[PDB]
Amino acid sequence: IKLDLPINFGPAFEGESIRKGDMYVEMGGNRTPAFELVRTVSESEITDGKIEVIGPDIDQIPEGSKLPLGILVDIYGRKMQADFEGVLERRIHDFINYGEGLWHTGQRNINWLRVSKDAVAKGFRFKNYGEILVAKMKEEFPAIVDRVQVTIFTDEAKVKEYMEVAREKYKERDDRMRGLTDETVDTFYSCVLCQSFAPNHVCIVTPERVGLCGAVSWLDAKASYEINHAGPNQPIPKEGEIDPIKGIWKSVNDYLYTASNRNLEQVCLYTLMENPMTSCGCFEAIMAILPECNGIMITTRDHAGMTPSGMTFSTLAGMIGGGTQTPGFMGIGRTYIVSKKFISADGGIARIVWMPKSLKDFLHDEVVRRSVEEGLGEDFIDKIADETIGTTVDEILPYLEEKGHPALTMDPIMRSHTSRGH
Ligand code: SF4
Ligand SMILES: [S]
Ligand SMILES: [Zn+2]
Repeated sequence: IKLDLPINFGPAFEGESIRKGDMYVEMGGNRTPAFELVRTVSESEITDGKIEVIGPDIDQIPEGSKLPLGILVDIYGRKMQADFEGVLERRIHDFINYGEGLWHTGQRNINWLRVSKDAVAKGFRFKNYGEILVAKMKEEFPAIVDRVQVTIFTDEAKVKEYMEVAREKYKERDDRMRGLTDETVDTFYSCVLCQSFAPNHVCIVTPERVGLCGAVSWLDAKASYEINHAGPNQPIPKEGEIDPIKGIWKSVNDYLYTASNRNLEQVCLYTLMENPMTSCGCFEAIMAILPECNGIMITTRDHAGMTPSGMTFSTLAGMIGGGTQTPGFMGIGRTYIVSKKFISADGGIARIVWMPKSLKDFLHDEVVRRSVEEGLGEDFIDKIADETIGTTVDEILPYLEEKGHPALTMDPIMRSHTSRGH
């Protein structure tokens, strides 16, 4: 339908970024609680086109301030399913990034948004989030979406409340993923949704490796392909298995070559050290090699602090970004860290020597579960250094020594390291 924003809106603005100095509001990114959700609802419980804002609006908050956020998108459609919810929810990301002076990254309840001083000057107000979502949902998913309603929560209480509604739907999606492993499926999925940001980037999504945005599970990719054969996701048959440990299939290599416009020739699903997966612009975390540690550090998009690699998330994002292949450096989704297949060819989670404490917190129970499953002890999470120990190799290494971090005494990871050239 019709969309009449006071701000430009379209593909050309998607890659915009908004510096703190230009920011009018910010919500999410661990600065305030924030979530987004897409729900199948029945038709009698939905008003098509209705957008409400519950809580303070853009003109009722100091400039440069923070706000908690709940984006709730109720969909009704004759053909609509629960299985599809994760597919539409992903699109909230570019839908918003199309608006000039609107910025969004992350997923679920670690999403992050900013609105620019200019967008506000021009007229933007929270209602417009709703208008964009209503228009675009309808436009992109014609066969699936008959009716759309949007609620934008900015009241502290209501976000806390609807967070639970979301948490519940989230857990429910993850349950569908429980049974499925890489060995026990015969199809993987390619994703190219982000080639607007990196023209040659392709994600290869398997049941044990979520998309680097952490918002496209194997099931999501599958659902997407069923929703639209000409869509951003394609099926890749597992065939021509070259290396079971590294994770190289002749057929994955084949579809990767085509999808990356003859740019990438091989990818290894289970290693960081040779033909690793490339990155677009929305990865949640970056893994970087730490040669002196015989290990790997991780830092996250929303973590501003120094890291023992000597650079911050941004500076790291700088090198690994753009669909180029970078041995020793990889962009990943948060929950990948706790996959069984997490860099399994390099010794798995045992290699992680440093992480932001927030990440540890977010993944706590899984880390502990996986720890036990590889005989690293339940106390393994506490042997991984974080910023409260130090940000430099000089600080963290004696800690690793003292705590007896397993990485220190494994095989030289650096021998694993195949250059990208020749
Ligand atoms: S990060 Fe990867 S899986 Fe997620 S939307 Fe992008 S290309 Fe797809
Ligand atoms: S991206
Ligand atoms: Zn992306």
